[PDB]
Amino acid sequence: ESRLDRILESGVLRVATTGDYKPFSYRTEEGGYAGFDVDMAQRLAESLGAKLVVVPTSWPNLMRDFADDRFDIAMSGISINLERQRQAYFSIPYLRDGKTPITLCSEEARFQTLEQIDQPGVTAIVNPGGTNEKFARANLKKARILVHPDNVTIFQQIVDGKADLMMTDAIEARLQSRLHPELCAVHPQQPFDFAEKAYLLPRDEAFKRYVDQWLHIAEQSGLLRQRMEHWLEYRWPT
Amino acid sequence: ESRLDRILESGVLRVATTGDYKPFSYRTEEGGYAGFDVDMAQRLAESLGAKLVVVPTSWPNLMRDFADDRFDIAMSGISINLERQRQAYFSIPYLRDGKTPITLCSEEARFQTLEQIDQPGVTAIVNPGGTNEKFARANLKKARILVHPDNVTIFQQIVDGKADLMMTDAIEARLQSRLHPELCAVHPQQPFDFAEKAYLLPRDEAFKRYVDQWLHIAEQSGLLRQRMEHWLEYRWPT
Amino acid sequence: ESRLDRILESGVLRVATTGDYKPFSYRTEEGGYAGFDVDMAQRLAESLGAKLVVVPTSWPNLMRDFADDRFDIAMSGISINLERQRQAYFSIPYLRDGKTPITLCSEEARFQTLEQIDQPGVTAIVNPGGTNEKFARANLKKARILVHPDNVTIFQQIVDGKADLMMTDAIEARLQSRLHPELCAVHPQQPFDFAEKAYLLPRDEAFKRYVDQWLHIAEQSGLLRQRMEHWLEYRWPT
Repeated sequence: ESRLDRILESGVLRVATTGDYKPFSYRTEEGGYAGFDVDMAQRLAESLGAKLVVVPTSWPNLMRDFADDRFDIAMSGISINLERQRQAYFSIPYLRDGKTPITLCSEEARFQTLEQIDQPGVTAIVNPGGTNEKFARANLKKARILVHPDNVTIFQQIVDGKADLMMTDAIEARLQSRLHPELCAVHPQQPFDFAEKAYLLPRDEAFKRYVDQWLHIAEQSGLLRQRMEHWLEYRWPT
Repeated sequence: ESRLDRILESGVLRVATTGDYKPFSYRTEEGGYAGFDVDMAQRLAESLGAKLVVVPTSWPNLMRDFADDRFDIAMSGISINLERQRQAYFSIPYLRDGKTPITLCSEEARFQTLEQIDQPGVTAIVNPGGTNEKFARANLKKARILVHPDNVTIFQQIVDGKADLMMTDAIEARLQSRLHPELCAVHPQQPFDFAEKAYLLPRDEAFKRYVDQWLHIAEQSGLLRQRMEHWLEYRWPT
Repeated sequence: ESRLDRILESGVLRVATTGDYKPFSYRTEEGGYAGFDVDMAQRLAESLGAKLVVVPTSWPNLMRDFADDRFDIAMSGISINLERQRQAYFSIPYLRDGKTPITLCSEEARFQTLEQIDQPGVTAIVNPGGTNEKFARANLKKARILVHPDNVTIFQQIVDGKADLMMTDAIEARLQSRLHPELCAVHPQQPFDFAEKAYLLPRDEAFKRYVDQWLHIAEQSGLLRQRMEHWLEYRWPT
């Protein structure tokens, strides 16, 4: 009665992914998938003699989808947080990060501190339902919060002047500062908070143990560092 | 069927504490509580949307109280040891330490090594029922062992000459060398053994996972280092 | 319903060991046992107030013996791998290592890389049923693979010219380069892969927790580093 045994008997691993967060997970117009976490899902599946079955989900529906048992694991640039820990498990962490501003490079100097960001005529854009929204709501008393449903296009909103900044994971701020030359990542090396990425798991001890063992070896063998570099350098569209 | 779910449905977290071990836990004459671990309990409770309910316990009764399910977690400068691990779980560790002497500063040079401590006319004082007593009994063949029930006043016994030394956690030896100017901590940086402080938990996987996740973030965010400093500098009475 | 409780009620710990892998586990002609992991088993048993009961097993039968519940733990220079993780748990790791060549010192320079090893007239010897065999089969397309059932005598096969090399854990390559002066360990410091040694455990959470707690203290107290040195320097026969 571990889903580790179910997966091993099945030969199927159901991996949920949002498809909306480069460099971790991106759903093409074709209807396939790329990125570091999709790449890693194929690896986890293989290690189990299993076929990778990609289950679409979204930031707003992640925990509903989780509660409903639509998937065995979620692999999608997911931050660890305690709200999520209330219901699910996380794997050991594969990345350390934190929220930081991305804004027009000209504006950069305005938005160094949350003191400067949280002001009556400032508009911070966020995608709904995840840690970006949570951070914005927890920390902005005075700035307006513009909820934009499509995270793939959220950075174009900043370019197009529809909002002054977004606070998002610094890895996403660094990459999008490359995909949209107008945008700058603000002190990505000194984020406003601490958070880790990990894989979202059922409350299942044996399956967490297997996943963590697989991830620890991927990490210590350097295979993890190398696939991330590959996906950071990859030719993402905009 | 995790007590994580019970606590979340309840809105109550029952935290056991001894109230007798500054800087971790101190029960006032009023009948309230202070210290690093009480401070941390409030934090754990909050993170869970729960009310902190402080359950009194003592070193002699800790494991009896634990077996009886009087509390959800114990947070009280508790050392990890295998005897305790027989019945309970521990969280990940928040402090590394070890047993070391505290004695009259004049006597300091007599009591550097266990060779010197363990002698026919030496009296080592300990509080009963915990790792201090266990260490003393495990390691003294020749010194007398004076069991003093009130750990709040045990250091005054050394000042008052009722015993020659105590071997206790070096963090408690450093602080009490400050609260009682007559006492010196002996090589606190080189303890006689290795031990960690952690929180005492039921055999409940999901609740340990939540607690460890919360503690790891408290630690990596530096919030842990900062509350300890605050409680080390606090104006404890004697 | 943890085997931690069964062992504590019993006063018995059943430890499986192969007896065929110095410096971890060696079964004498008398029919007793030596090595680092046997030494550690006595320690684990003691910590539990239990008697050590040594259960013989072998690389080919390890997982069959495990599935049949012939033992509570296996302690025998066992590598972590995911195949094994499918069915069992591992403790936290006590050693980091990797596969590397051991060959006649004269030949050393031929067998630096797997490019050089995997050639039509090369014969790599392995013992059956474990990670050495798995590695050899996974990585040799062109070299022949000679399966030798007795790991105690496998290194003498290289001395006797019956095979050109073995790829085995670098700790075993370093020690056998000492026991058989004709053999050299090839870049033991740069193995061909990454692997850890750990103890093989039932899917039992409370018992893993106890074991890991015991091992973490053995490690952090330096007791682990010191017993390994002792068994590396020990006067093994050949």
